[PDB]
Amino acid sequence: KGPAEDTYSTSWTNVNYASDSLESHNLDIYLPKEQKTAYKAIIIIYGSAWFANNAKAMASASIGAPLLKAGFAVISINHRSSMEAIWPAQIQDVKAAIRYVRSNAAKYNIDPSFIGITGFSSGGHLSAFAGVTNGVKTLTSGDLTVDIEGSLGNYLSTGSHVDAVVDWFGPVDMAHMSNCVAPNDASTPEAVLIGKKDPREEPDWVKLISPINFVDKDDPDILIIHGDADNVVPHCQSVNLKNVYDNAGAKATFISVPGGGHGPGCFDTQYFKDMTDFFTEQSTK
Ligand SMILES: *S(=O)(=O)c1ccc(CCN)cc1
Repeated sequence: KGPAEDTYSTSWTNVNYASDSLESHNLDIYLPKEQKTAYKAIIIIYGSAWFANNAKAMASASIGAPLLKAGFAVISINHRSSMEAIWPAQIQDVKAAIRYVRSNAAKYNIDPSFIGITGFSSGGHLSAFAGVTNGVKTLTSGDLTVDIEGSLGNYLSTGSHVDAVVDWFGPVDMAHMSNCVAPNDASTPEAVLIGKKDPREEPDWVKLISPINFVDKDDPDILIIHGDADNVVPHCQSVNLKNVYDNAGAKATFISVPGGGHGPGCFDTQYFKDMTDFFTEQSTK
């Protein structure tokens, strides 16, 4: 459970970041084995089609070790299930976790001058969504307004911005999920996220769950990694995100994994190195 014991010198597990009693608002913190005065931080988020509220250990086991070996503190967070709270609960959870880490950095030997964020599938969606809403309190489409920043926890005065994003095959363009050209029907995970409505009938909801719509020239840099044989979230999603970053004047690096699946082929030394090199380069810029 979690990252290999020899990858970290210090661990805090099941730290609640929302000042409540919900496991969906817990996180785990790991500091690298290589001891140092303070550590730049990476927040990681599991994928689960937004359904899981307790899988932070899976994320740590999946991509925690390379980050620790690269010298970063790793914070793996839970978020609430789409089945217990609809959008924007999940991004409000992420924002609250970010505020908790930034505010409490000193207590955990964390250097708050760099906080990156990364996740796979729905965790990549949440990571990208944080990276397109630095400094953004609310978003509106038509008559619908969602509170992105939220009011969860006891660190509301702390900033919730992230400095860099790594998006592992995240669903980010739900207007173009079905056959890469249309919204999915009410049977699908994004339908649950928006309250079990039919995405094909809810253009405002679909816009407000899709971070591709809010990319701006001033966004933090992003690294996008997607397998060209992903049979769960289509490659077109990351192609589209890169095109939007390119056309918005923002900075995106897109790495396509040949033969890569929804994880398989992607979680290997080469692309872990791409992620840790990216975060390391960003940590200095
Ligand atoms: S990812 O594994 O978290 C993921 C998988 C499947 C979906 C459904 C999109 N129609 C979303 C995210």
